[PDB]
Amino acid sequence: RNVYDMKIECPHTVSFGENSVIGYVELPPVPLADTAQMVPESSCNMDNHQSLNTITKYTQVSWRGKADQSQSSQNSFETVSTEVDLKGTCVLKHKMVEESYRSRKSVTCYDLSCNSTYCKPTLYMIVPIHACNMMKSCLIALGPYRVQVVYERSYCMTGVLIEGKCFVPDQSVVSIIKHGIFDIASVHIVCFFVAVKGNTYKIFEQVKKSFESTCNDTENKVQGYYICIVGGNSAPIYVPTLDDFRSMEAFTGIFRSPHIASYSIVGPANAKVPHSASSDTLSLIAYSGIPSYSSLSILTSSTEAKHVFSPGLFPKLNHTNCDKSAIPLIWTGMIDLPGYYEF
Ligand SMILES: *[C@@H]1O[C@H](CO)[C@@H](O[C@@H]2O[C@H](CO)[C@@H](O)[C@H](O)[C@H]2NC(C)=O)[C@H](O)[C@H]1NC(C)=O
Ligand SMILES: *[C@@H]1O[C@H](CO)[C@@H](O[C@@H]2O[C@H](CO)[C@@H](O)[C@H](O)[C@H]2NC(C)=O)[C@H](O)[C@H]1NC(C)=O
Repeated sequence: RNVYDMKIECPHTVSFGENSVIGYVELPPVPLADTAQMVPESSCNMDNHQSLNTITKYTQVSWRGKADQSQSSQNSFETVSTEVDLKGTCVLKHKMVEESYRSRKSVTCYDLSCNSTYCKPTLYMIVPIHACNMMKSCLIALGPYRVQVVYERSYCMTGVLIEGKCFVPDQSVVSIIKHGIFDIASVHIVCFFVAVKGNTYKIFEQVKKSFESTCNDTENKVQGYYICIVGGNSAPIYVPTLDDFRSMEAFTGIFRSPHIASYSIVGPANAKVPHSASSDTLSLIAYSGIPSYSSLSILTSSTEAKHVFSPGLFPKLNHTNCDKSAIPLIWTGMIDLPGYYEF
């Protein structure tokens, strides 16, 4: 009946009110044409001011969408770039997550993974921990879908459920213990790029230092930082944060691992981002098959963020060359953390 579930797992105890719980749900594909009207409509806050139903201007990059009979030849494919307004995608404003801890309002938004004709939205809710004591369930409409959100009492008292076990990651590295009593586990993390200019937000200076990649003109590159939640329940992590062990494992994860096969690679493609650029500013790879990985990224070589939506293409997310690259808007992965299992 086009009804899907989203679970908010409220822990029994957390240390700080500045702590977000993450819910998400991957939804079935919709026609690409329908994305232009998609916007989450949530009953989850008492005041129905849904701050992220703001417009972000994207450059939508597309290719023919159909491969010829010459798979072996790797002629590139011409792209079309169009300016489009998308509402409700996970473009977090600077300080929005922090402000939620005081307003107690949750943030609702979606990622898109698309081939040339269909898009799978992944709906996220970022819930400030104090709202677990105010809410039991609510409803989000997105396109044809109705998502019933449920605030559940978690299985774990305080940690992260990892294979039926409750792992509690250490919060800090105040004391280094040479022969410790502890475990290491691989914990899921989600990171969102927050676009904001300033002299501390020159993330590509840190990309240059950490990965000895080839980036001249690091002064012309996108400015901002990633904000991440670990284990679906944590205080936010700001990435990069030098002299912070977990920020730096996520930083490595974002820039080294942004990702029978369900898709097939068709050929290279280059695009103008934004539509009016005098030459191509982004490299991509056209693919065919099931929508695979996020279609949302941010252009590397513009200090003011140029958001890119590239249905049916993989943007170049590899920063060896830096020119004509992009970064992920939403990155998901695993990082290893020390901690211990509850018992
Ligand atoms: C980013 O692209 C570079 C360039 O192809 C990749 O670096 C190559 O990696 C292979 C092994 O995977 C080496 O044999 C080459 O010598 C490398 N080329 C260089 C350093 O110029 C790199 O693997 C890509 N990054 C990711 C994460 O896949
Ligand atoms: C683009 O992606 C869509 C969505 O995955 C593909 O359409 C689905 O194809 C699967 C498997 O072939 C079918 O089981 C579904 O019925 C299709 N979904 C819909 C909504 O029709 C489609 O094949 C992809 N297009 C190309 C050219 O690969």
